[PDB]
Amino acid sequence: HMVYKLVLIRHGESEWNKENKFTGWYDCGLSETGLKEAKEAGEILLKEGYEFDLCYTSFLKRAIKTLWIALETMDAMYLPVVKHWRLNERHYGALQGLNKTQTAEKHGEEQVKIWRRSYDIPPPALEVTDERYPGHERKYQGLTQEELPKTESLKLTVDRVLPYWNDVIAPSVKEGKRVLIAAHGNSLRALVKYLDNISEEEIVELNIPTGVPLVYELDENLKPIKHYYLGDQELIQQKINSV
Amino acid sequence: HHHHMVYKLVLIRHGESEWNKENKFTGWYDCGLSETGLKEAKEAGEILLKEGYEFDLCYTSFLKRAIKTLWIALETMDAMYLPVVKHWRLNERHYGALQGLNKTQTAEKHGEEQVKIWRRSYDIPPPALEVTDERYPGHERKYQGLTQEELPKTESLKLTVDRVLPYWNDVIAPSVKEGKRVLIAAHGNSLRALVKYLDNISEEEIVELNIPTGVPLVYELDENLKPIKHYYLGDQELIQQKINSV
Ligand SMILES: [Cl-]
Repeated sequence: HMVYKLVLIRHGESEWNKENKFTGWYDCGLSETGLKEAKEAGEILLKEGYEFDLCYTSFLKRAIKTLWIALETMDAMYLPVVKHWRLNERHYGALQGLNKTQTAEKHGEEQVKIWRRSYDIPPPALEVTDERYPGHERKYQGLTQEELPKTESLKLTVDRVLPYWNDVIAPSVKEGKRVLIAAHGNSLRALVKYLDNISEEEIVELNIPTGVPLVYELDENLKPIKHYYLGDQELIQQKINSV
Repeated sequence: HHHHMVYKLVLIRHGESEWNKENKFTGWYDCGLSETGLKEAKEAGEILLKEGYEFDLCYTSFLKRAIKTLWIALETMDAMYLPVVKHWRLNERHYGALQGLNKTQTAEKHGEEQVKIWRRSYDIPPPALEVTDERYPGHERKYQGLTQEELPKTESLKLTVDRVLPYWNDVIAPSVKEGKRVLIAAHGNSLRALVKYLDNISEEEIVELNIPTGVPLVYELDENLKPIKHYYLGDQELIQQKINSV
């Protein structure tokens, strides 16, 4: 029986996180803390003997830079990297760019909480003529109108991520390539919801810590055997339990 | 008669490396960029933005001084999402048993004249590594896909050309002909090999060609990938200053 190891990294604090703005597909960079966390994740992987053959990341520079920093730290900069929009963060619709506190003062704390934490209720949608509509970005020129999001719930993020796992990433894993994925909270949640068959009720409660390698050991059918976080388990638990 | 095409290919030689600063032969030794090399990569990105260049596909080597140059350029250009292909056939010329040795030390070991022959010849390679030497690339995980014939113990410019051009013909040239706007971030001798082929440059001429670091080099290629013209981007007087003082 085969065992494959898959490693996931959620990027750390972004510039817009620090500024208390909804981000979604807005393409902001990492903050100094996010940059520090990317290097920390690389150092942990190097200390623990992790070696990779192939890396995946999103089209968003906060995840791409996380991967590049990790690879530089691991002296693995020559490795093949595949970037794809299907690993993007959940799209935040017409909330993108807005201050979270002002948005809650305007529309109500509970309504914003629903937009943030519901499985299936999306934030308000963009119109295609909005400056923020992804169809205006050259990076999304290849997307059909059905693929370009105006807003996403976690449910819709799952529907977008899982085809990429099934058609592209999983075959690479089955080939024996040791894969590292650097991506985002909701797209990594989508992946682990599929792998561990997590209920809608449980997945909305799952908080993947930032800057912490998450390792899945998968059997010959890519069914999980076990998973674990790398690092100081006391510090990891604190990262998990903070919101 | 046939339909005219104009393809644009952009080449960037990486800037100063840490071992450049230390006056060491580098070759396939995988050293990083110096602070000046880091700055040059940003400057190249800025000029490409200023001059209106956008890209669809990037190639670089397995050596981090070139990869880092590409990554800095892409960050500067807000093009970090673009597909990147890295391949050892774009590596710098291998300098054999001189790698890591200081240039002044090497003049001691071998004499000024023999060193200049190895530096400036077309097909006289420097002393070769033994496979038991820690510097032999077979020891590196990154090269485990190479055959024994592919692992270099030393290279002349000729052997570098022999290694680069199959990659151009088999991989990069088809991408260019598909219409993908290609950016190549690489090294002095691997970019010499490409331009030797594109412009049909003699051995005598190609050894005198000094591509300036951090300066985008644009080739306009027609529908058959024959060059129409080429030019550097930036302040031409400053570029000539850099070329002249080298
Ligand atoms: Cl890359």
